[PDB]
Amino acid sequence: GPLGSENRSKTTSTWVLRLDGEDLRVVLEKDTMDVWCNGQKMETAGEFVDDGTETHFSVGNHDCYIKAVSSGKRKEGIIHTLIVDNREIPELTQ
Repeated sequence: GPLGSENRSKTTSTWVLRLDGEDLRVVLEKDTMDVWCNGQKMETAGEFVDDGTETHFSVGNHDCYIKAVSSGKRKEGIIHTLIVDNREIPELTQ
């Protein structure tokens, strides 16, 4: 319950998936493109490719990862897509 903001997630991504037997909430902060799950700074790979970023973070007995894709001239607009077990994950946006 932060004492600020209201409805602005342009620089922050979120994903809700049933993990660990409960509604696992994942968030991708633009600050360091890090992943936040169960109130615990996840550990990604931070591999920068020719175009886009492949965040590789381990989750218990599973292998999840955030598929990032840059669009525009260079870094105009970037979109992150969480994936768990080779399965796309819906973002809070829309």
